[PDB]
Amino acid sequence: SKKLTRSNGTTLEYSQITDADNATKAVETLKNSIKLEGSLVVGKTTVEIKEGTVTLKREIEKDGKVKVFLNDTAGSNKKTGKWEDSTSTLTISADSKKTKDLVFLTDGTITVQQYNTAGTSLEGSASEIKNLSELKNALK
Repeated sequence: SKKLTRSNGTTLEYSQITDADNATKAVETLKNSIKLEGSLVVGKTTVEIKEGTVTLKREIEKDGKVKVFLNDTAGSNKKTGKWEDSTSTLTISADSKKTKDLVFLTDGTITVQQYNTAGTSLEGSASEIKNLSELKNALK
């Protein structure tokens, strides 16, 4: 096994390794005990959490550092994501309207902030996601 503890205290753990460009098990633990699970294949680490038909995918190292993807297998009211590297922000949309931003802070926490009804501008304040259950709710 191989365990990496980041400066900010968050960790990445690889297990059941085969050649160390590929590992069958990979666990990332961010602040507030938000854990995502996945694997390492072809030197890229993919970690994820599922909620219903939605999958939040977090990919690490790909000549681009970190990429966050959203995948939704539902037909109607499908969520899609747009990742902004320079701001570490995942914008989630339901059909043609933006609905919220998820910001992954350098300190390892995650905030959520909603868009207005038109899906064009942010409103209110950003609030910290306190655990996995709250992250999953933001995917509903």
